[PDB]
Amino acid sequence: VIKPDMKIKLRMEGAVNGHPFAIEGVGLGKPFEGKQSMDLKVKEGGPLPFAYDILTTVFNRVFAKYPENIVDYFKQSFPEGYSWERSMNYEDGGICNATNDITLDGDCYIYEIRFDGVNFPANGPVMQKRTVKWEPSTEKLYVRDGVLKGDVNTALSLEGGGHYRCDFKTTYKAKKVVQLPDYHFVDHHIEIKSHDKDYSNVNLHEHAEAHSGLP
Amino acid sequence: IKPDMKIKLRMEGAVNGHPFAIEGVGLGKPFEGKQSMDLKVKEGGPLPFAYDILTTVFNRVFAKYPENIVDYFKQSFPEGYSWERSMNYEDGGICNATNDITLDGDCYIYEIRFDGVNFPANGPVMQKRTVKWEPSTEKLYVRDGVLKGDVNTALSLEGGGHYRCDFKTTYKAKKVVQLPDYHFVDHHIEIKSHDKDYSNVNLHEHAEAHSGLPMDEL
Amino acid sequence: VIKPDMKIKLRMEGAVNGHPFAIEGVGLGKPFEGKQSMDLKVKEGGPLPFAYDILTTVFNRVFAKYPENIVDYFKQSFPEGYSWERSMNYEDGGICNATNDITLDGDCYIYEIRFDGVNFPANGPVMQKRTVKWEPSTEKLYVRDGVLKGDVNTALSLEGGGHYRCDFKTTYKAKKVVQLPDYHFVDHHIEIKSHDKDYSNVNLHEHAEAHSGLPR
Amino acid sequence: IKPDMKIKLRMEGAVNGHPFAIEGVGLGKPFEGKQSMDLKVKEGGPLPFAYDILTTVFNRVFAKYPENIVDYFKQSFPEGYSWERSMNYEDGGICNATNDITLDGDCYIYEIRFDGVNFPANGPVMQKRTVKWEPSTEKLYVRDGVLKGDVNTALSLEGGGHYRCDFKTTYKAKKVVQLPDYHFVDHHIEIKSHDKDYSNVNLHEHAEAHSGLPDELY
Repeated sequence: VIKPDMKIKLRMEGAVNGHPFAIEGVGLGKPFEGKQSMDLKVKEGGPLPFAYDILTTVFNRVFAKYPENIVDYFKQSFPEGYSWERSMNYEDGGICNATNDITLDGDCYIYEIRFDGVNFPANGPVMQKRTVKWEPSTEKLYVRDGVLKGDVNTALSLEGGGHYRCDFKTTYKAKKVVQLPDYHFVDHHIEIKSHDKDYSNVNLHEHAEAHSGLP
Repeated sequence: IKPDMKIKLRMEGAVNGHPFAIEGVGLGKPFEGKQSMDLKVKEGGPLPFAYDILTTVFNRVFAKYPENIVDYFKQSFPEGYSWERSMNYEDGGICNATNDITLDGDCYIYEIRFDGVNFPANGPVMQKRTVKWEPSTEKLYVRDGVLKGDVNTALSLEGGGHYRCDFKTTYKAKKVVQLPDYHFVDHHIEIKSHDKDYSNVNLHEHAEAHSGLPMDEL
Repeated sequence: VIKPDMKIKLRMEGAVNGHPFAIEGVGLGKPFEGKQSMDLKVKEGGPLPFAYDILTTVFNRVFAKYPENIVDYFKQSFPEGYSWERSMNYEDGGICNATNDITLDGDCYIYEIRFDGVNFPANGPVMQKRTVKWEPSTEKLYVRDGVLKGDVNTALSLEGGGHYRCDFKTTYKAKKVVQLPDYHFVDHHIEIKSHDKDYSNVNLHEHAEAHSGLPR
Repeated sequence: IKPDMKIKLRMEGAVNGHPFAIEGVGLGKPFEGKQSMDLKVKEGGPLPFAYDILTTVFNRVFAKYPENIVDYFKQSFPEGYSWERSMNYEDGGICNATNDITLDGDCYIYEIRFDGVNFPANGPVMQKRTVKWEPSTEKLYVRDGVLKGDVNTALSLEGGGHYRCDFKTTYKAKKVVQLPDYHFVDHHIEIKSHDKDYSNVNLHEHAEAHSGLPDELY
């Protein structure tokens, strides 16, 4: 069952350029509205020496507003839940691999997240912390070999005006057999609404809505 | 830029080293973001590859831009603009294309070059197993004083599933224009009729610019 | 600081498609001959559900024969040691990210390794365990922004015949300031010499030699 | 075939939309893996891009093959072979090229097409900041009954550092020939002389096949 008001609990363990860190979060969202927010706390490896923005899209497509005409792969997967894997290939060769194992306990989603980024150059916008925010995005979702894929090419706006491109490849895997959707889209907008100076505390929001594009 | 505009084009190209040429005439409504055209294979027919790889090469002036997004393309006329594009398919087939667009009265004139390589003999392009392009959402952003366009899209396949392609486009106005912020263009391109070997093709496209997840005030 | 005969001790912690595992190894090698061998034992997450081959090039370029005329970035970095990071981008979309922090204790190199692979399709050669061996390879090494890079586009041989390609991007980072080499190459040949049925025990060998390619 | 062979080619192409044409004549020793040629720009000069992006497009028959490795290329004659290639530079510039190689007496005849797109205005190609290709080691392997070649190589830059490029080549014999095992070809290509705007270029290449890490002193 998925209620109008759900909660979120997560732990991320990870590393960037070989340097370990760990983050925990608690939050709330409205799955039928495609909106969520959460408060994140760095527990290990702080102060983080890399742009926090590379982490935020790893911190659940159940928080997406799906219209009746499009099959909802994610709300179907519960109570058993689903997992996802993702590669995030930035244009300067930095690459982040991430996984999230999502379970449900009562009215609370539980995330077990792993995050590993390598080859971020010392003078690039990530290690120099010169990212501003992710732009809004439109993810493309499609079935391949019985599971759901999501591809998007998006970008971070940089301090000073420019953009830093990143290519997302996600595989979504329900833990139980669910009915699969047709090719469709998910519009996203993720935003850090508040943070302290070294990002030990972050309030993170996301809004997402599925659609089928131009008719 | 009038409410009703005409299109005239010629494409010269090659796929896997085998040359061909296509000419087209069409019409469209630039402010409604809609256009259609009839295309004729002039050389190299019958084409031995999936026609679909050509269709997104057969003009973002035909995109409905809201007042609230700066229109790079309508600004560039009468002088016009040019674009370059690489289309990177997931099985390694790669197509490079260019279009130099000028304006003659109410008619846009395209001079197009198209070169595709490394399409495997047993793949969906050389075996014409494509059905259509899905609708897409392109991302547009400024780099080095010109406009770029990236989109990861896909062709639907004859037996199910999809065949992915990554587009990288560079748009270059021929005169100085005002650059627009990061935005999107939704597309849907469709073959609306064709004869058996695709020597004749009726092609339509609909495109609308927008700024992503924000209208519903009723 | 670099003896003709050196030993190896390592622990790898990692995950493939979200399923964690851990492996430890002990070995020995001859840095000036560019040869090494090691025994690896599955400690957690066995029996491994993926092709063991994707791990082996993560199980140290100090074990490469460098001529006098090519600066040896790796033997220079000791006793302080060096670290490396790597992406391994397979042609079907599977991606493995790995890091190795290498230290030296007496005559023993100590590796702390992390390995994370995602998006390997269920019907692909990795999850179906259809790999035979890595082919011999030639890595290209060059300086960028004060550190050393290594790129190579190798392949794994498959059972029914054919090859499964992988693009390697490695960054090597000495822990101290060392002299930087010119553009050069390292030939590799890595081989699993013995293993038990589910690869809980693996004997792994590699041979490597640096060179500067066809002369000018 | 012969220990001494001649070469005559013509390349037609475009970079970032702008068209050009080059012709060349040369000679080489296929069993020694060495060749040289003189190239002349016939159209589109002075070339506004780094000449180096063209040179590896200007024939693996000029590679020294040991007896233990099957020679796909020397087998394909007199009928010849063709190849297609995509050259993917690290800043997004991409070049697609094809070469149809035939044999006329003792002269190889190349018909070459070259199309590069998305080279940024401030990058090393459009600013002519390349020095030379480094030596390389190509990996060759059979796929789909034809021969493939992959190599990740680099151009050295005029201010230091390197500019990377990933080559993907498909080699297609025109007749049925014997297929080789996975192997390598070492390359070293060099511009030995040129005039100021590269309308005239003397180009050399040396190439040798081998099987990777294998001097018994005799």
